[PDB]
Amino acid sequence: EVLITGLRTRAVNVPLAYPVHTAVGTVGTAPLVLIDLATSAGVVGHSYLFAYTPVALKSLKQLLDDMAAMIVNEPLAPVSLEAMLAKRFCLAGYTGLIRMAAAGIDMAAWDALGKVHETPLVKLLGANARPVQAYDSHSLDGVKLATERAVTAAELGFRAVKTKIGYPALDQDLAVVRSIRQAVGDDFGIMVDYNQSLDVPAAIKRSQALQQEGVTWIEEPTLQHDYEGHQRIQSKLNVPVQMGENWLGPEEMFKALSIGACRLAMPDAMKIGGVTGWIRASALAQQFGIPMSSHLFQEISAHLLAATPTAHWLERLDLAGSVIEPTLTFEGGNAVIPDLPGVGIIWREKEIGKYLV
Amino acid sequence: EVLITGLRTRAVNVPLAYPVHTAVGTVGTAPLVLIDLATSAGVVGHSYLFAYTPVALKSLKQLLDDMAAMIVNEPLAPVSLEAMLAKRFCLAGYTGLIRMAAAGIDMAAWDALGKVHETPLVKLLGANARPVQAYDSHSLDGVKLATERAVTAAELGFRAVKTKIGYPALDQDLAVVRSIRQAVGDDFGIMVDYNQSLDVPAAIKRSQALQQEGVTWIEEPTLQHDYEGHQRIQSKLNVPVQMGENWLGPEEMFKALSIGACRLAMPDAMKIGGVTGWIRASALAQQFGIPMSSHLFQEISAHLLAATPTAHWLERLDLAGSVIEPTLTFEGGNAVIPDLPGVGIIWREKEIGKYLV
Amino acid sequence: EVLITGLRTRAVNVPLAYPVHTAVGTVGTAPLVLIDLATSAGVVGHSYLFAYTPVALKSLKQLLDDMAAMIVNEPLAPVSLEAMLAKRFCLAGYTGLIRMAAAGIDMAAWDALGKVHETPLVKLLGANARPVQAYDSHSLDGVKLATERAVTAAELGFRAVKTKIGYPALDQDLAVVRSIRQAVGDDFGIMVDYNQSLDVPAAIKRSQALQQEGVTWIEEPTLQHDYEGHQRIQSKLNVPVQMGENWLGPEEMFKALSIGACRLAMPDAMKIGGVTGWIRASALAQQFGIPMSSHLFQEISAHLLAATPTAHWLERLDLAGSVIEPTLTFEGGNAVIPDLPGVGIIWREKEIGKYLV
Amino acid sequence: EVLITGLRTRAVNVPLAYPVHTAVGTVGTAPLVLIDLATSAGVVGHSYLFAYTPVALKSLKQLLDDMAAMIVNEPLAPVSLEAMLAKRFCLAGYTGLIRMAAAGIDMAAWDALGKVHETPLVKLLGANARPVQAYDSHSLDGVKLATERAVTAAELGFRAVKTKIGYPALDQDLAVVRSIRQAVGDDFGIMVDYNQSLDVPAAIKRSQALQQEGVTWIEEPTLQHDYEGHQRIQSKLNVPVQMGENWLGPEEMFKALSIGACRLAMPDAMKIGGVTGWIRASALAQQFGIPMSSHLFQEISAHLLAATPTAHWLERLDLAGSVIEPTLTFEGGNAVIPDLPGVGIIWREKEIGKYLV
Amino acid sequence: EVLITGLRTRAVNVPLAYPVHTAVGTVGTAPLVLIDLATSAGVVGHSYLFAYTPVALKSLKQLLDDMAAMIVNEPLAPVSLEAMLAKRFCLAGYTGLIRMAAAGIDMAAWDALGKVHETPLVKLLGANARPVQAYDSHSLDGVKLATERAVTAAELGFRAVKTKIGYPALDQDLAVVRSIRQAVGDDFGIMVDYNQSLDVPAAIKRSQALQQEGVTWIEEPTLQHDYEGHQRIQSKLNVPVQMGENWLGPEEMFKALSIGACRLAMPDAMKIGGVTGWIRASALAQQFGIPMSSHLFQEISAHLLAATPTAHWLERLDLAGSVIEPTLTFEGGNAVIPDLPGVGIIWREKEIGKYLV
Ligand SMILES: O=C(NO)c1ccccc1
Ligand SMILES: O=C(NO)c1ccccc1
Ligand SMILES: O=C(NO)c1ccccc1
Ligand SMILES: O=C(NO)c1ccccc1
Ligand SMILES: O=C(NO)c1ccccc1
Ligand SMILES: [Mg+2]
Ligand SMILES: [Mg+2]
Ligand SMILES: [Mg+2]
Ligand SMILES: [Mg+2]
Ligand SMILES: [Mg+2]
Repeated sequence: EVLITGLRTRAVNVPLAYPVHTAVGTVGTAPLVLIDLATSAGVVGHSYLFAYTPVALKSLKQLLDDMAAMIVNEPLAPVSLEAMLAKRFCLAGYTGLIRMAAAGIDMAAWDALGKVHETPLVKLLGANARPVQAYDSHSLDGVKLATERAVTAAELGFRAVKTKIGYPALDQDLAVVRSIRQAVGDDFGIMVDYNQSLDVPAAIKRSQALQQEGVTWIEEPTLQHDYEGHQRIQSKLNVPVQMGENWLGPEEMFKALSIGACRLAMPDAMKIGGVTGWIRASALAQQFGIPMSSHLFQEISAHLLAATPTAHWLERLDLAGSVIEPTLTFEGGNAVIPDLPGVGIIWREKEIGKYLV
Repeated sequence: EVLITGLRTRAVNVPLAYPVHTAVGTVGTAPLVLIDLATSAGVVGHSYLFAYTPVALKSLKQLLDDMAAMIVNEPLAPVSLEAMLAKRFCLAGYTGLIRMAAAGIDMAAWDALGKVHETPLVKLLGANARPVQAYDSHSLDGVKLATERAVTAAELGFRAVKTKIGYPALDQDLAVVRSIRQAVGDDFGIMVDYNQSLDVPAAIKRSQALQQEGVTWIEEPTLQHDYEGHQRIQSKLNVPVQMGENWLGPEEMFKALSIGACRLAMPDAMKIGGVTGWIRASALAQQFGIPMSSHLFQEISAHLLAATPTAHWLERLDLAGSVIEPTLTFEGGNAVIPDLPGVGIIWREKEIGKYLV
Repeated sequence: EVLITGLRTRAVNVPLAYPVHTAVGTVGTAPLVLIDLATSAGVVGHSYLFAYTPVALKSLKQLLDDMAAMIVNEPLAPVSLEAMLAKRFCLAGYTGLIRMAAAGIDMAAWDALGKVHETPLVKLLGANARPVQAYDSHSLDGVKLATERAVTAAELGFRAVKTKIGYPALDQDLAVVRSIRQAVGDDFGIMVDYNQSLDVPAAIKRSQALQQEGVTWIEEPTLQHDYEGHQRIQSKLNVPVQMGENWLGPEEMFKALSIGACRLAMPDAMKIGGVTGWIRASALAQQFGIPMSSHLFQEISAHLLAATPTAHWLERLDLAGSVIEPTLTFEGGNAVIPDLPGVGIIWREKEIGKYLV
Repeated sequence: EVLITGLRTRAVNVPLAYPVHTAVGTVGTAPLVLIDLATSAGVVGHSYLFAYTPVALKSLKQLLDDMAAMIVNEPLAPVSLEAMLAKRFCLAGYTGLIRMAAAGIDMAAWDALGKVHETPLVKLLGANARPVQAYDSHSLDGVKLATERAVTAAELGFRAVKTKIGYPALDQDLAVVRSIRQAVGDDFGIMVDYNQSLDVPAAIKRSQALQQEGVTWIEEPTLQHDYEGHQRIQSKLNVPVQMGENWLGPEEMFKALSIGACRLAMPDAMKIGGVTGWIRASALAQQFGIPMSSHLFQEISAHLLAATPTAHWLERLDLAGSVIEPTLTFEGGNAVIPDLPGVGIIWREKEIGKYLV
Repeated sequence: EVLITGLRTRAVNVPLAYPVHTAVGTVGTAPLVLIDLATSAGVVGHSYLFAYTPVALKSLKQLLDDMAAMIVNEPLAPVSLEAMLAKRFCLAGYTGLIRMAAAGIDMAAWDALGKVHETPLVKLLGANARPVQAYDSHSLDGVKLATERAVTAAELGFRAVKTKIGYPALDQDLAVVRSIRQAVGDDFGIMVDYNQSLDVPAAIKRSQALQQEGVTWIEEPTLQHDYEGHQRIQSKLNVPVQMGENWLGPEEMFKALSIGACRLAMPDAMKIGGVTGWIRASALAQQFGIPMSSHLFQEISAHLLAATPTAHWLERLDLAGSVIEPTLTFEGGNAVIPDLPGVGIIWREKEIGKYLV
């Protein structure tokens, strides 16, 4: 009886203060699709998608725009909507860009639904808002910049940072991780991220050396889809293997966890299938005894983690900061959910115009 | 910021038109605990619990009343509340009557939360109301009465019935199913329930005979906790083994499904952990590819099934009809969710006095 | 040193004589992306992609056009090109539409490489052209039309047909298969395809009924990604379960085969990763002892099957006949590779204008 | 021919010298249900139940009182009695409070049966009394108190102590364990108990550090029901993982041991199902090669361990000391079974009146 | 339409500068069968076989000569040819010398096919030529010679060497490996090869000691066919176990990898089944997440590795240097594919006459 009455998308390419250097390439800007889901209640649901590379940006927007025809005039009922989209894309493949588009809709629909009820999303999911510990997420920065960003993060109150590694030499990975340790002291988390850049034996070798340095976790040591390879790496480690950002739907998470690919999980609110997929993922993580963190989408992830029984860390990487009001705050390194209906995303309408593609 | 302000319980032992005869004993009356959860928003959540035997009835109500102090002044946030209860009871054992009590609180809290937002529970969960196919659930009734109840159910538009079996002789099981089949015809579901009465070999022998007869499923053939035994029974059958009414929390369901105990599941809204446990349960049934039905608690299960990705059947067994307004209805054998906020449970306050224990 | 010098795409929505009705919806038209890969040797590679639904069509073409910059001036070396694309897209997700796009490029590059050496693709792969047995692939056509199409296919020399099933009732599935069987006789293959429409228990029940009827294989009985569910279905059957058209890359095929999901495979030349993915796929089917058929893309699949150690059937479903010269022919039900360099795809340039989206 | 002729229960709330602080909450008093089972032989069987929290105390007593109706007038035959109770509670769930109540009956019935035959329980089970090594069981006490209690225990002749850990920081766990080591010297056991307070990766991390300190075992590192999680923790340890106090019946122990959850077991005489369940548990522990200790109930556990083929340690935590005569003694840290019929429990009738609820 | 028109073989016994001493015997000379495959295109395909021992040399040549009857007049289509040979030797056993003979034909046929198209083999397989890192492969040389050869290899630009170990005492293995380390410095690979000489426990013991020295891999620690034994050794190592040179066909590799025998692979271009088998092996190595190196046959292996998705190292052991022109070069320790059609093998016709048997 509340119906979806419009979908508007905007492709933006937002320059970042700190380009996200990885072992497999640099993300120099954030290509985002900003989503507005109009309703017959008058409120408008907001979400966004991260396209990773500009190469995928216009394709993802086009996809969403063409998907509008299947959602406009449907009830604002995110779970029913997700089931209908799964069905419609049964043949084409309910994964990749199609799944990402469906998730952006889902996240906007839940924001709208929080607005219909005039309640923060976390409360609509039946949980209380609580502060959620966050790590400041850096990149493949080299010793000088990694040291400078680590000092800044510690001054801001964060109790952990993540760096991206996978330099040509292991000694280079170690050099950056040790330099960070000098900047932050011994009572402080250092997560490390390989971004899929190693083969299994190289990952076992580099990971055991990193484990001697006392890192908090080792994230995507090898090809994301290779769950058996992850398991093989994990079998040789005391430190936990972390993955999940590339799981497309909870069904991919289920396969990973069923064979013991990792001891931590971090679904991406977009890839996992939005709020609807995330809640399913949290049910899996709970049964499999897996502490569950977030990947990007800090705005919605602060809500989702508060509803997550095995909630672990929130990834602070502010991809949408240039176009979204800073209503999400950080007190003593913990993300604090703003007291606003739905997700608490408010567009910076003047700023958006600068970045339109 | 809606708070819980009070808890009231009432223990009743309600007469049933048809005593529930099973192979392991008769439930001749319904021992229920009726729960009222008061809130600072002025709305009152309702739910009830089934104690199975009057022997457990006063103990269950006493437990609930002693739990009142731990929930009064807590936010009305059923997910956070469930985590607090899991923690408070982790030494004593968060299972059995304690888990049942926590579930009754959970179902009242979600009823209340629905009332806070003036919305049916199904919509609060992000799904659309839809009619849910229901089977009319009977008992170990003997040939004559089973056949009558089946005809009557067919006349009312039900497309399936369940009968409870496990007579002293397999011939008797078969004579009951055959007489039902002759009276309802070939295009009609007949589910059967052994209520845990057989050892594994007897279950294989009886179940293979029933499979030759055409039954819709075979339910709890052996001891409920014996998941491996169920798996052994299932391995000898084409017809699906059904279970789940006895799973206490989604963690028991997870263990049963992890080893292939059954091809169908039917969690009990109370034993699975209320709405909170049910939603986690539905995530599991989806990943494991298990069609998921309900057990008892028809009033809330109509809502819950509507939000369940692998929704199968609703069990129609009206344990609480003597004390609850008939707002749930059946059209062509399908449960129709009432257009009322929360669950649509309204006490028949005139009738409750008759049955107070 | 042959280089890629340009990429051109054209999106078309081509009418089909017979809409492809499936249990999960109808593909009434063929949304295709037609690909031209220009090279510094003056030859032009051709391939096409199938978008399944017009909803994905513009997005897919936009993605391809945005990929033009990353392949222009790269050597015409399809294997090296595929590794570069896997790497460029490893963050975004080398699956779904992105993987499909990479595959379309791959098939054009191999077409081009064949033209560079003036040799049919099959011979470039180190194999001899041989006739490949083909089944005529039909749809959820109802009794009358299915029987007509089967007779017609028999008259044309096909030794098998595939019909799509999953009618509301199992009786309907059986009535269609029976009427086909009476009309084509005992010595004739009837494949059936459920198009992911059944849950596991329904698939076991329906499949065991069809097996009693004599069918050649049972295809995608359940959700395509549910490899474990397929394994459960297969374990209850003598008749082979068939799948693979939805595997995105040989890595998905590897996971499905590793757990015994099916006894037959049919990769889709586009989804499996083009010629490069197909060849890897054929290595896997060989080791796992899986007879391997094709899905769609009949023009290139005739070449690919000829080089496939466990080659089984070619699927005849002419999605692109309206825009591609009929150089592939059928003699006594067998696909005959044209004596032309590369794939033997020649555009009907007069007809393409009619269907441009 | 000897019959049960009465059941009397008394709820008591007994203040403890040393409140049992755990990582998941404090047990400040012992809420017990004292049980007297009258017989036609005139002797009265004595046992008690531990309710863990006062919240559960009145519910458990009520449950027992209502259960009296099923046991009065039954033969005093604990094994037959247990089978009847299992049956009666088949539907309600023979676990949790119901199972605990059944176990209290069973323990009283075996005490009575020892009295009928004028023989210590251990001799009735067909074993000789032998001294059984005991550890003095402490709590989450901090460095000052842990040190003081450790010194006292060593002076009393105990050769091991247990402390409860799970402080906010690992360095705090280590600090307490090391301080204890200073108080007791190097030839002395220090067991440690996490009381379910850690997730799997935190447990692996903390446990490997504790293992470097030379602790005797690591008890319930994670959620008690999560056997797979325990196994995962155990797989990374040389030190044994200890659990079992929360197994409700030998059927829960069987599941744990079947998947290698732990290398030690310690059933709780109440939760395991009393004497009847304990003897079954000991048969399992023997076959699985698991040294079996006791949890609480030191009075009866001294008998049961003497009949246990893989008997390991007795937990000395004197919960019922204020209301039971000190007939169980300790010589050189070994529990010495008193020469008294049955269990050797004699009520302190004057003391009981002070603690009645 | 291009046909095989002749096969000529020449048995040669070529003295080596450095006899290949192994723990199981010395290879003092290289017994090779040089192969020329004449075609109707006029070009002649070249390959060679390594017979290992002179004892096998004349038998292998005779075998090839008798096999000529099945290939002459067949199309030059290596994949079709391989399938025909597999069939013809179905009964006799398509393994050992027979398989090796088939592989020599296959390698010559692909060389010829590269020549027909006037293109380097690597380009015919659809890949670009790239430099491939090579290690200089030494033998069971003792400290003096191992040191001298290690210095030479480092001067030549190689970044790794392999030595063969399995001396009577472990201290001798360690002495040679440490002496090599002194000669090459710390930033340099030392692979070690046991040539099947140890039993599983001896291999675990020696391997853990070698692992402390920092060797790059441990190759064939035990009997080549004992995959389960390899797995057992691998289970106790962080350093990777390397094997594969003795896999006869990709079907043997598949079995090894299916049970986790090793974390690295190195097929032998001859034993694996030539180019046709190698491409299949590379598809397996990719799916199993196994970095794949080469064994001997450096001329063709430089091509094959460039087409190998998980390409690791090229083994530089120049067995055929005395009879093949040095068109393969090494720049900074990387093998550089010559710009010549096919494999780039050109006979030293004057040199061959000196070594004929
Ligand atoms: O792997 C990543 N994050 O954890 C990542 C990758 C690209 C951009 C931002 C983050
Ligand atoms: O097994 C049962 N139902 O499916 C059942 C048992 C007791 C009372 C009501 C129902
Ligand atoms: O399932 C299928 N084929 O086998 C199919 C589906 C859609 C269009 C064409 C074919
Ligand atoms: O975990 C425990 N003991 O080993 C425990 C818990 C509560 C009270 C007494 C003991
Ligand atoms: O094991 C070997 N190489 O890696 C080997 C064996 C004999 C001759 C040459 C090499
Ligand atoms: Mg990451
Ligand atoms: Mg039942
Ligand atoms: Mg199909
Ligand atoms: Mg304990
Ligand atoms: Mg070797």
